[PDB]
Amino acid sequence: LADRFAELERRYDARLGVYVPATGTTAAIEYRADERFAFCSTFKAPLVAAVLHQNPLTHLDKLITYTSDDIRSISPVAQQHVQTGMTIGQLCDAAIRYSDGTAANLLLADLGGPGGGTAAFTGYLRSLGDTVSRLDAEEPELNRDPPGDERDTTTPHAIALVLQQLVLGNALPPDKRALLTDWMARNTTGAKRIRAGFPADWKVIDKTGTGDYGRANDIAVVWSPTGVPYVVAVMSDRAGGGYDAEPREALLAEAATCVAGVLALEHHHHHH
Repeated sequence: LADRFAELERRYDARLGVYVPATGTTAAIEYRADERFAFCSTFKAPLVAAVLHQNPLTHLDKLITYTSDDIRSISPVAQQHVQTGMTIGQLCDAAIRYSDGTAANLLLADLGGPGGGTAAFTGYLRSLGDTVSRLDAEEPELNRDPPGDERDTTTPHAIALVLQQLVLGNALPPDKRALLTDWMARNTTGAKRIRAGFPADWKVIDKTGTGDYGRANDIAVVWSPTGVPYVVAVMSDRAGGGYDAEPREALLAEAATCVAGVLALEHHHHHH
């Protein structure tokens, strides 16, 4: 499997990171799993969890008003609601399902105040036991750090273990967990990434990220046809093409297909 991942790297002129936690019946899949990769938009999923965790559900109804001046990144939903505002719930929906950058920046401000949202988001991760990941900038600046800069980075290992706690563990109470899970289930931006690697009878929920230097990520929770869950983090960059290097979604689809092939393949022994 490491040889297969390395061939993907060669063919796409890319660096690839993959983590699938071990289960009671499957070994971990790890490739560059402790190397740092930029979060890009993948942070927006645990950001929603942070806001959910810290507030009653009634906080979802709170209307947030903002201006055209706050729209400094790709914001499909915030541009449509600029004049009338968005509720915290609508911001969470957008941040996940449309990867809305303004929605994310507003959620950061909700969590930590104008100056404090990136620290506060980082602190949510620390509260989950993740000492590795860090967020230093808001959208769109967090997509732009050079290769090797530790700012705005996670690892496939760290982000998968965070997503595992949020969706499969007890980091969130059930009603809040269900909101997070449904927003990720109904994500619109991930058809060509992890989802493309799994058979249609597997449930996939995900959150993508894309950035400069050819960055393309996807983090997912999947469930087998009988409800057995796994977590899948795939991260990539193409730093050799420079700042405007083309991301390659098909690299993530291929890495996910490799993963799915292993997870779905059973091993009944023959009679002898």
